[PDB]
Amino acid sequence: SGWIECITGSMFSGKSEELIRRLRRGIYAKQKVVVFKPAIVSHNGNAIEAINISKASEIMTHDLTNVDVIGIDEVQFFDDEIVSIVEKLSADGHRVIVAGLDMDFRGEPFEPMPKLMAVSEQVTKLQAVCAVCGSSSSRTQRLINGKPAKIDDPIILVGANESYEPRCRAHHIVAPSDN
Amino acid sequence: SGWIECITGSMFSGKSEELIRRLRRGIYAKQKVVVFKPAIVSHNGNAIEAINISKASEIMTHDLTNVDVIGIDEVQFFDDEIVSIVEKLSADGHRVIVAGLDMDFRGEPFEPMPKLMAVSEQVTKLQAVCAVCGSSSSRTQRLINGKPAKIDDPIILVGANESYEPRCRAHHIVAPSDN
Amino acid sequence: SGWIECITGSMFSGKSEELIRRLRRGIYAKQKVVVFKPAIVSHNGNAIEAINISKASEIMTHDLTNVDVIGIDEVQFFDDEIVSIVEKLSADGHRVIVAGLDMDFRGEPFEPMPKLMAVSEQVTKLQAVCAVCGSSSSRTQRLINGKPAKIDDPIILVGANESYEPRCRAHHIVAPSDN
Amino acid sequence: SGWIECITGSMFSGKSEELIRRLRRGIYAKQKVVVFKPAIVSHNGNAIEAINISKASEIMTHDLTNVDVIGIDEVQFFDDEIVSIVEKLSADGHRVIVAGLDMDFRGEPFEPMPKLMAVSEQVTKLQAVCAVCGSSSSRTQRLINGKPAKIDDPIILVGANESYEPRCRAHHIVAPSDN
Ligand SMILES: [Cl-]
Ligand SMILES: [Cl-]
Ligand SMILES: [Cl-]
Ligand SMILES: [Cl-]
Ligand SMILES: [Cl-]
Ligand SMILES: [Cl-]
Ligand SMILES: [Cl-]
Ligand SMILES: [Cl-]
Ligand SMILES: [Zn+2]
Ligand SMILES: [Zn+2]
Ligand SMILES: [Zn+2]
Ligand SMILES: [Zn+2]
Repeated sequence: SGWIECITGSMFSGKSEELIRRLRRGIYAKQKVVVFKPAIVSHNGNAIEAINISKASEIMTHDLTNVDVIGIDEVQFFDDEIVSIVEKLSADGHRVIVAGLDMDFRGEPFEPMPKLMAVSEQVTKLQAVCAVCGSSSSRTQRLINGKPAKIDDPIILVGANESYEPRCRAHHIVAPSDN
Repeated sequence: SGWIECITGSMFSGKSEELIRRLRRGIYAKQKVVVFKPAIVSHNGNAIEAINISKASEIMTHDLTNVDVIGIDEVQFFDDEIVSIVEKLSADGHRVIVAGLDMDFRGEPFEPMPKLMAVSEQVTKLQAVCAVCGSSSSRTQRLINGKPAKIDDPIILVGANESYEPRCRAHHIVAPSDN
Repeated sequence: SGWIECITGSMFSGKSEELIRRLRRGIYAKQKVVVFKPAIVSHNGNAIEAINISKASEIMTHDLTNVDVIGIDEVQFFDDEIVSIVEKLSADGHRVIVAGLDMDFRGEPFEPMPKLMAVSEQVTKLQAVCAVCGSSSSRTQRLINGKPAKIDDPIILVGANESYEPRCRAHHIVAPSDN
Repeated sequence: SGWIECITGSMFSGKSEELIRRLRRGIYAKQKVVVFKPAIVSHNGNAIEAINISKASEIMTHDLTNVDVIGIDEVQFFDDEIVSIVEKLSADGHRVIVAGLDMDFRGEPFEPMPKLMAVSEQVTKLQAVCAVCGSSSSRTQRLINGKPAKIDDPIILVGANESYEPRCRAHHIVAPSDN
């Protein structure tokens, strides 16, 4: 009765809008729907309940016994703990829809999406349009000073000129570490 | 260089939201994007130009020489004429995205989506959630007086109690003609 | 309980192999499966029954009361009659899988695939690889004397040097009529 | 120029047949194609070169400079080492198609498919048909003595009555460990 759907892809691939589109179908069928998003839409009075959380554990603190469809956006902000949470919810008969990043800016697998992709019934990898060539993009390009971020530049970075854009694998560049 | 993408499915399957999601990817790649819709969204100053039209012929009256991506929503409101228009635009190097109904309320193929599906590079049939059983829906149920519309009830209907909801083929009912 | 799945695309896109792959899943689940193909695979003793036919009408002459899954390959060799046949079979609780051409060599919609795409629950447009550039192909290129067939060359053609290959829309060429 | 396509799903979902179908499209476009499979199809004289291997490292020992398309079947028989091998081949301009199991019989993510799904441009999760209910399956059911394998039963098992069949999550059962 319950299953998991996984939506992934780079930044700017429309993951969040796709998650919302599928939750909206829940509303037209008069189902109860909620979405969880990291802390740090209605039709005929029935509405998507949105819920900000700091930790994946907060999900089970909510009463979900009457909820048909559970969304979870930006899953890369959580741990592999969210994997067992999502399996349990799907075994308790919920439709569960998770969205988040497949890779980080370096092109490295972004926990916990690998495992979610492996255990989910459905997987949809969305692609954006490369800011360079206009072909299908697959990667998130991080720029620091109009230049390709380095493999070892940290994610917390104070006062830096920082931008993100989608790129194809060919146009994606991770600059080498310094020494 | 140009191609066609077709988005179809019943009412309430999210066709319009999916068309917008794909056009938004155009904006993040700094492409120029427009959408046409029947008469009767920005990021960094670059915006989807929306354009209401009465007739498919109006499309060619617009200057489209710098437009990367052309959307066309609710194509069932137009004729098979839109087929050659969309082939020409795709041959002139545009990415073209059409959305509309696959079938009418009777379950009959809704012109001009059949031909567009046949000539398009990509086809995506979206499914909603059946208002009866909660399975994947495929059809638009028309109700008149809380009852299934008849195969021959007209679409223009004055003063009637009229509703639409998505249903699976099993729960979709077209009532017989009277005599 | 019954539905339709449509598999389409150009020649050489693997439609026939995809139809067989999906019918084989029927066998591993111990379902009874048949495939119809135009006239003019087992596992643990349970086998796909293959059936050659001249006319779509022959389908209803077969006893199908115990058949879970009905395949129909090369549907372009049949008429729009096959549309109501496939709707009836799906309404009688069968899973029905149709494969055939979306367009002919001219790029024109190939009856009866448009209507089938419109009324089917699922649609899968397969793409081959362009014999010229190696990108995703969408069209069937007909060659006569190492040259692009003409829009009006007939399909019955005696003694001619005739070849077919998949191409992208850009590399697909229909030569003009003579006068 | 190069990319990765990932084909996954349970046993009996047709992963191997889908991998072959996509490699065959390479042949019709006159591309050179090879497939690697664990040790322990032609058209107009141009043929898929099949190659049995014990170790993922053997792949780089082969001369691949003229190969357009590289297949790799049953990737669960290899290590995460195959991840960097597949990224390198895709960065050297090859189309790479990997197939293998998403989960093991226990429902646990099957290395190295998680990471491959995360770094691949395309992901296709195929589904079989549940041997119990006939709905879409997602899991591989292991049976020992007509009974559900236990979470801790090993995979090497001498003289046991052992069968596998695809099941939906609901009908999939992992029996508890003994003590
Ligand atoms: Cl990132
Ligand atoms: Cl999607
Ligand atoms: Cl309608
Ligand atoms: Cl989509
Ligand atoms: Cl043809
Ligand atoms: Cl497919
Ligand atoms: Cl296994
Ligand atoms: Cl596929
Ligand atoms: Zn690019
Ligand atoms: Zn229903
Ligand atoms: Zn081409
Ligand atoms: Zn089942």
